[PDB]
Amino acid sequence: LKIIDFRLRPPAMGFLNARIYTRPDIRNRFTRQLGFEPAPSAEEKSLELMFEEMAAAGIEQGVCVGRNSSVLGSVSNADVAAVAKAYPDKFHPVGSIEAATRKEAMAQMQEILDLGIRIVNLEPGVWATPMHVDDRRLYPLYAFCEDNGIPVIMMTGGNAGPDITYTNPEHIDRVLGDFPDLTVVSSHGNWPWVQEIIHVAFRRPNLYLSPDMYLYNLPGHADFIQAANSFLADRMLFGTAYPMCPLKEYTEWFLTLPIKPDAMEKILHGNAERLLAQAGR
Amino acid sequence: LKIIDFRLRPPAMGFLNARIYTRPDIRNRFTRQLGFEPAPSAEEKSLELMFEEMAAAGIEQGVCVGRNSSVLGSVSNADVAAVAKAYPDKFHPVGSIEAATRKEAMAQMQEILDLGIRIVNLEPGVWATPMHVDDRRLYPLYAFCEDNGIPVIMMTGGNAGPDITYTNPEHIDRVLGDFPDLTVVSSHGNWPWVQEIIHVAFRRPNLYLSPDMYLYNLPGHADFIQAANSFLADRMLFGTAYPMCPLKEYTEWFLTLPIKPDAMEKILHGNAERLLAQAGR
Amino acid sequence: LKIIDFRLRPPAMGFLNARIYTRPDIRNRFTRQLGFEPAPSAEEKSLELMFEEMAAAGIEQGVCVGRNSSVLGSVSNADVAAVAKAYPDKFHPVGSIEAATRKEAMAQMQEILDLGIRIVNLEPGVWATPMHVDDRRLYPLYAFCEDNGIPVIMMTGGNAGPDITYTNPEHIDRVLGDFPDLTVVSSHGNWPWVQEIIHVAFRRPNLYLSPDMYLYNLPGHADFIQAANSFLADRMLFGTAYPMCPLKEYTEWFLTLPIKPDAMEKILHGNAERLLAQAGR
Repeated sequence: LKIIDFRLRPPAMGFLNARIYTRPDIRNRFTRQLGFEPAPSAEEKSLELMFEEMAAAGIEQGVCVGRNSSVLGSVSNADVAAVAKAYPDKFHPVGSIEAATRKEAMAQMQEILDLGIRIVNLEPGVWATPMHVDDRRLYPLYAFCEDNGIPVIMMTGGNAGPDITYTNPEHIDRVLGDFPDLTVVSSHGNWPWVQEIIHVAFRRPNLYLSPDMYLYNLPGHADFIQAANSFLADRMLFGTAYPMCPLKEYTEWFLTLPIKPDAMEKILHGNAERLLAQAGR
Repeated sequence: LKIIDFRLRPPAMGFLNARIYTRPDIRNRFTRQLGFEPAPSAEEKSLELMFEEMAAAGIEQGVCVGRNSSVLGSVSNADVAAVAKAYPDKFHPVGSIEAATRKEAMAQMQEILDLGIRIVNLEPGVWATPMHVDDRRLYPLYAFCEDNGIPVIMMTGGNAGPDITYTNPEHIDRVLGDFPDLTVVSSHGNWPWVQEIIHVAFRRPNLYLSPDMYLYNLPGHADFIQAANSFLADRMLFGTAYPMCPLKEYTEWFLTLPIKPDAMEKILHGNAERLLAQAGR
Repeated sequence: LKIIDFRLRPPAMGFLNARIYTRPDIRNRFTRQLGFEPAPSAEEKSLELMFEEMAAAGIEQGVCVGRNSSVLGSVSNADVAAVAKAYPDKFHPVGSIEAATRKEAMAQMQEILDLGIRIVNLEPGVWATPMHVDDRRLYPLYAFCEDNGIPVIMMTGGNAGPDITYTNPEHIDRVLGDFPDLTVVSSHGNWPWVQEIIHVAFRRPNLYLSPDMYLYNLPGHADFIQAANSFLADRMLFGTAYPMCPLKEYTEWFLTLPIKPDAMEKILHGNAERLLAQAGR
């Protein structure tokens, strides 16, 4: 069974400078509140061990999302691209845009493209100056992405901003209605507003959902499964959010879920492959 | 079992002019995404066939809900009155309004009254000028309907407006708070905000819920059924939203639902008969 | 096995003046609508009968939340204090604040503490001038409470204000994020926004939930129980909202809920004991 993890941050090179690795104290309370044990690979910061766990889980590849902050938290687009160039058979790079002016944003897009990266990630709720995903300032970016067939990963669930308004489902819904041909992946699946986001995905045929860590024993779990077994078969994406969840435990739990066999295949790898193939252009 | 369907738009007269019938390609996509096959009578645009399916489903009467929408189609109130008077044993007419100003709204309300029609439907999120149901401009209309004991159907679930803010339960809650003696039916049951609408109904004793098609295999199903088995027994309405759902298949599915038998009877006919009594004044 | 009821308004003293006892007919709609019969001690307003029902239910103590409303009636802080000192093995007093001005609040907080009360309750949605719990004007109050280790109870669930925006989880989520070491108990558990408030409790470690009456056969019931059995075992508080619910029927139902024993004892008494220890300093 082929598995592609849509949120997987390796303990490798520039990623060891991220908060998920420099502050394991914070990451571990989160992993533990979810009901899991910290992966040994993440505890030890061992890429070697991570590869072993990937293998034992059945995960062939990963989608590596950074943070292009330029601050201490950062893992630059250059560094995500170095990781992918070092294990090209294992990690797909995603470029993140983190920008004050629209000129900076397009200078960063220029660099992302030149690095051979083709999927962009936006997390505007965690920027130095936070904004909502439907902020007027982000609209030139979406127009560019839509006109160029570029898929956009946007953080609209979990701790997507300084407070819960940053996951309110009105913000992504505005964006999808105003860019009806733009491919959007909501990372964390817009959790916890699951009732609402199922309706959004129902209405907005371009929206993919990746609940990741938040599918595990939390509100909305039933709703996601129910939708995966109907209209959302082709628009849901397996993901662990590793290192937040351990690879082996999470994947082997996901594999027992009451999802119909052809939808399982799409959620595990087919939907991702389709996304990646669209990006490649 | 007597059964009154609270949302039916038969393939007759003006109703054939609405996008529900003029774009069956769009409608049938929605019907199949929900998990149904299109009604043959709707495919054929045939009243004969519609009556036969109604009889085969065990549905005695239908509430013919007007629509006036500059995008979605317009069916005149004169036609809604004419369909009902041609089949007075089968059909209860509901008039609709599309207005940009309060006087435009009151003139249309008066036309509707003059035609013999005693209930009004409002779908302001799909008007020429889209508005929230708690728009200031609707308030003098609500005061009139409250003062005269006129029940009001309002669309505040599903695709009620350009984006998901037009289903946010804050809008219908304000109305009920400002017009505490007004009978309101929420068409589509304010879906997807299903945890919240049950609270609105708990608090506001004159709110009725008719989730219709959005009951089927979607989030909130369990919440609706639980309330139906409790305080909402008196205030939920069976409706199919035909031609979005086939009469026969929807009704048979509905009749297998775990809803206590005394509640099932009120929901299938008792609750609507009390509403139609009230509109009888 | 010891039960501490986190919300119990006994039929004595000043409490006899609240709208929960002066309007039995409103109360009783909420009670029967939930599915209970009114407690015989509430009907008669007999304290001695309440003590009988309390012991029959197994409840050892109750937290007496005073109301300082012009919308829901009044029991002054002196009265709450008098109930507790007349029944010191049975009642824990909670002080409430209703004020326009910062200086008015600070003087009420001074009297609360002079009366020997160590917990404060805030229900600003029901003041003569309703405000949200994150209104700028409450921030000085929260700052004092956080610096002084005083636990704050705030009503952010149920009929918390004029309309459902007064329970939107964005409001308590701001207060918890701006006062990360303030102990907050959400009375009514911010129902109906149960998917949302679970994420909020997940994210904000100082939040305690007390859904009380709203845990009964209503949406979010399973979201609450699921979190009680995991990360919220230490942060959930049993309570009946007596006289809104009968003590014996509610407690018997509650005791049979699928909650593991170590989590069950915390929710029944251990968490409330910890809060009371905190308030005792």
